[PDB]
Amino acid sequence: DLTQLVDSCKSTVVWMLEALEGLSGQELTDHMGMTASYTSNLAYSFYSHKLYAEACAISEPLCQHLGLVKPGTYPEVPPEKLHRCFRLQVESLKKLGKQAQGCKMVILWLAALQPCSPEHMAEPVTFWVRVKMDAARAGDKELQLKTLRDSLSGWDPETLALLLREELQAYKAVRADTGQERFNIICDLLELSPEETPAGAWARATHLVELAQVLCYHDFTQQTNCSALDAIREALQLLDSVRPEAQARDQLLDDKAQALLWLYICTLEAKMQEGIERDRRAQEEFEVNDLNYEDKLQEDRFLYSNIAFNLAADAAQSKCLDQALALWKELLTKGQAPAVRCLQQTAASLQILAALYQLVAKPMQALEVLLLLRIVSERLKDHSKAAGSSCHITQLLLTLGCPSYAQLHLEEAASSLKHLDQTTDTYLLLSLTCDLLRSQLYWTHQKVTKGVSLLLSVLRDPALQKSSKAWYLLRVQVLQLVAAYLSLPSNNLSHSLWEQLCAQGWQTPEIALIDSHKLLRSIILLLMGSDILSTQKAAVETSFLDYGENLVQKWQVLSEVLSCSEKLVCHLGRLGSVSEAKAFCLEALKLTTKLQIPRQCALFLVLKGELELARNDIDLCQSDLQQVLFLLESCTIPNFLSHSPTCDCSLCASPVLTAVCLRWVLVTAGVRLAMGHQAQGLDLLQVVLKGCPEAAERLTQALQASLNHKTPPSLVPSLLDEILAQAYTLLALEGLNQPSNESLQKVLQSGLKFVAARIPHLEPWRASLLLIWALTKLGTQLFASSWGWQPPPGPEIMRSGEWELLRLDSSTLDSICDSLSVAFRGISHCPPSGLYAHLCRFLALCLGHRDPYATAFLVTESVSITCRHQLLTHLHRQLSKAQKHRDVPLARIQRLFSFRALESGHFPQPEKESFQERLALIPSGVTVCVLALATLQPGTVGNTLLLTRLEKDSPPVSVQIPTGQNKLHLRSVLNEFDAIQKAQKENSSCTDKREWWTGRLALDHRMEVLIASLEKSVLGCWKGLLLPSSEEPGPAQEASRLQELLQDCGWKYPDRTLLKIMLSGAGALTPQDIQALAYGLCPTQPERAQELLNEAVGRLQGLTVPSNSHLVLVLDKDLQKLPWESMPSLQALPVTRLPSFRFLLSYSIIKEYGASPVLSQGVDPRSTFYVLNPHNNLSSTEEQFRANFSSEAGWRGVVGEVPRPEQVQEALTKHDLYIYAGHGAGARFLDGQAVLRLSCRAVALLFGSSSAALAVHGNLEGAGIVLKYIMAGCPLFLGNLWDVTDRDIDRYTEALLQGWLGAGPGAPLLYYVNQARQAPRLKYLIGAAPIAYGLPVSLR
Ligand SMILES: [Zn+2]
Repeated sequence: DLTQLVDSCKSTVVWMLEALEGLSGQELTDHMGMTASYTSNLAYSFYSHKLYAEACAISEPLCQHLGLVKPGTYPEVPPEKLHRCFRLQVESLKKLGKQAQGCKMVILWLAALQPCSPEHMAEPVTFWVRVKMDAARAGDKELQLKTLRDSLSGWDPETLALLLREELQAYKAVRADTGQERFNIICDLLELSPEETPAGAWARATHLVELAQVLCYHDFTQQTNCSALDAIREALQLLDSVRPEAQARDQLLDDKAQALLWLYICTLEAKMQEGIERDRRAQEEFEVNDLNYEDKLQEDRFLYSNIAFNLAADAAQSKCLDQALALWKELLTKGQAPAVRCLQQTAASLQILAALYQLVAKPMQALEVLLLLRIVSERLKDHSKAAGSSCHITQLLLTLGCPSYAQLHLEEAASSLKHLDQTTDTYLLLSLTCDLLRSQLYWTHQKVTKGVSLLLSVLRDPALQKSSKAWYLLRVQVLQLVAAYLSLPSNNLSHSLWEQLCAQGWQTPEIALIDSHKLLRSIILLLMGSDILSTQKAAVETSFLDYGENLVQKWQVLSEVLSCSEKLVCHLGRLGSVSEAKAFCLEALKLTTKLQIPRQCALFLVLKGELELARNDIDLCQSDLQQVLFLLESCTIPNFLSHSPTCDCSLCASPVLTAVCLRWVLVTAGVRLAMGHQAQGLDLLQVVLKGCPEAAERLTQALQASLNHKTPPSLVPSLLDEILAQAYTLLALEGLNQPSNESLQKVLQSGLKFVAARIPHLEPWRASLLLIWALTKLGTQLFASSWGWQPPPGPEIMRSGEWELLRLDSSTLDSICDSLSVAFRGISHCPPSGLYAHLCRFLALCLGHRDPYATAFLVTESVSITCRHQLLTHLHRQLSKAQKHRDVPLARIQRLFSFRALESGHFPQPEKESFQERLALIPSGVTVCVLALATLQPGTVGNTLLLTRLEKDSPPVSVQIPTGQNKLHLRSVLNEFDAIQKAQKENSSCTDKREWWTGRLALDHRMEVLIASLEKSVLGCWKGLLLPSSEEPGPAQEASRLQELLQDCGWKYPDRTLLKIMLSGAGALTPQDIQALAYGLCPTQPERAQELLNEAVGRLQGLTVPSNSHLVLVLDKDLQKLPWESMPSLQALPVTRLPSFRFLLSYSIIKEYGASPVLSQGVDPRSTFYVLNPHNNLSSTEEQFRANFSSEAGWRGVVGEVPRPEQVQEALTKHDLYIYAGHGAGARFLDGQAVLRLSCRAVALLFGSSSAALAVHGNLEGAGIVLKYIMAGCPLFLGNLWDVTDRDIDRYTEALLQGWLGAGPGAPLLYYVNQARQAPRLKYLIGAAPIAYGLPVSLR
């Protein structure tokens, strides 16, 4: 058909070919050129029609003419035309899928292009590599053996070298493993270069560095018998002894520069290999109480390799990099165009150097490299590379805190982006990046409304989820931007935009940051494997595949991993989650030890020293700080103190390492301020006040010289502002303890101007300074007028990351209240644990009974905040897993615990609306009592107690008890309790019966006096608020009559409910209780009020019956130690304690969706797992319980052996009862993290020492394994508050088990808990110890 017609045309074309034949002269060549262009037109049609055969007919004549052209020399009759025509023929051979004749035919293409300058032979080699690759892809090894040298074998040896160089460069662009092919070419290249001619020494040197790149990532030493380091040092020796010509001095540079750069990389890789080898070869009777199990599990295999750093090689290493920058600076900054061979390899190498500088934390010199990269891209006219470099510059400048210089480079990227094609992936990726940069620029310049709009559109772009390593890195930066918006106060953004942001999936900033950290570790695993950081062998070793972009991405990912850890550690430390932060700090320290970077190590040691200070561990804090000094002093009262603001020392020229030094003085002052050395900590803190503005000035001065802008960058950058704010906080805190010194007073105002000028970035520090303002103005008291009540035997034994798989690259009072309102709204979205409690309780005192509902919400909001943060992080992991597998109960729990689930308005209207909804959810028959103490001075224990009683269909009731007036202060009770605990440890050492028993008996009497002191001295008459109410209509009527009469007696705030609760317990109202109540409530006429109360109490007496109900206690960090359950009044009621008020409502949500079989149905006695005597040192315990436990029906367990973790998981998830008799809470068998990941269904009866005890370290909140059990859904948890001896605690276990189990179906556990307290001989030292966490349970 058309092909047959083409055959006829080919016949005419053959006649035309014959016509061109014989014809001689440029005119004949012109006629031949016309025929060639016609053949090109015919080939265009044939190619379009895939008529390879028809094109091949013309190609056959053309190939013959190509062979004829090879005979002798022919002028460039068809420049590019010949290449394009031959390209069609090669494409036709590719269309024929036959590559055997393709490679010989590219030879004819090479033969046709023979007498030309090196730029001309650049296209055939790309095809030559390409026809090689697809044939190699199928597996044609024979064609792989064919390279240019043997194929040609007929060329000028010098020109053959340049052809071989082009093949090597083309092989780097191939996105597959090409180590062996590249190695073959280099060996042929080395053979050609003579070893005696001075010009041959140059060629030998250039070829040697290519071998170093191949050997650095491939083990080919079995063939070349030379290591990477020896070859690279051999190259430098040859380069040193060269005296070049003036024309080629440009090429001497970029050869010496590339050699020095690759000296650094291959010596760095050797150090990393050595570290992994050292690591791989490299790989406790406190059981009485495991409260510190995690602390010991952090290990001590540190602080040794840290001193193995800072050897003189580190500076010697940095000398190589700095000299390479100097040489490349000379070559490029000159006006004249460069004369190098491949400017692309110069551009590619510069990107690797730029990335390495950021890894070693030298960002200023990384900015110089990126400026030169843009210079190369402008000459190369590659618009994609110019935009990429400009985006990196803007990202770098923002981190340094310079929003002014960031904008110009952001706009330069936009202009260069237009020249690109709008359909490629590069355009889409770069457009999204610039919008992300613009969104961050809006956030820094206080334009949040438009910034949120841009970010939302970026998050809603369908292309962001494309599977590639470049997209994964953009996703990481998107998540870090989300945390920036999630850190803002509520007033910045409207309710509509807040809902849209939280609907994406991230609630709190730490959740977003943790998700970013997970993604980065996934990229590392997808790139280099996990041996670099995971420390454990993953039973597989992946390749690295250095194809150019993989090499630069390798160093970029590592830098961002360290950068992410810094933000995560600082933010988690500020909230109060010290334990979680130390895990991130230690993992980052391990990475920096393997890379051997002293600069990054010093920064992370400083942060760890800050964390240890918050836990009141001075010895470890002092150990860390001295390690910093050795690293700092060898790298460059410390010597760096008192430095002029022009110092060019290695520690006086870099902003990163100046911040490390500034934090050192702050942490050093904190240690001295806690050790009693005032006037030295104050003097130290003055230096940080002086230093920070000076440091910013030098960085501002230096940034100008680097970028060569004209004006100073408008406002001074903002990177040391956080340090200056914390320094200003500490100084004002010591002003309270020394109010005599008027000098510290101006600091409080001087600090406030600094913080108020940078709203809304230093908002947490603004809140702290406002709180000190309230306390300074503050100094019963002035809070009295807001409240309605004014005060009138043988010694016994004492018992890290989750990687994810990624797809292939394929009046004074009013002023104080108004001031605190501003501070509360600045931190409520993400409250720190310490500050929030102080603010809420202080505000609650001032509001008093002027607003009962706001008072109840404030007191409720101030307890167990760190648990609330950890629960929200836990829920995100739960919901994310469900989405991975493929949730209504989880969604409602998130809204219950969220911080931003509020409407708009003035304080406190939205909170009262949200609080009223929560009250309506309270189950019937439950009384919720909150006990917390108000601390006026932060850092000390207060003497004022707050009590709130919450019930269904009843307004909240609150009351204040000041204990400083009477003897037996609340601090005295707390001090006495700790004195008993210390004497218990000392008495255990004695080894005689008489002194042991006599001492133990005395301790029991002291505990009895303390418990009775709680009821009489502390609670007084207000113990009635803890007892339940009554259902008879008697009390309500009497309160109705008494309310009017009591108002005329002088009661400021008459409340109907308070009298009703107190009149219900009229049976136990002692006559002394009446006097305390009557005098406080009615100061005007105390005698008259006594008459009415006595008249009313007498009538109600005998006519009251107690009801069946439940009491739940919520206690703060200090009051949770004391045994409230063992008070004389509460020895007849079921009492449990919960972490917070919201936890009670969480059980109701879970209970309705059928997720708690124990609460819904009951406990089946035939589902029990016991762990008895695991460590085999409690013989008397075993013989008292072995026989009883074994004979029971359906009971399984482990005796005398350590259980496996798999056994314990089945017990908690599938069995109903878990009994542990041994040392501690069994944290070793099941740690805290393992408990959190499972759904706990069983009831935990852990009879170990200090199992249900929360450790209070410093001002941080309590921690323990009991919180993990409650957060996993445990119905009830039973444990001990202090240490107990085995023989007595065995009696308690016996009484509780025999009584409860033998009681029959339908028996409540709490009733028999109180019964068993009488079994032990020491009824107040051992009997009071067991407590219950959770909700009451029963048998089926
Ligand atoms: Zn200096």
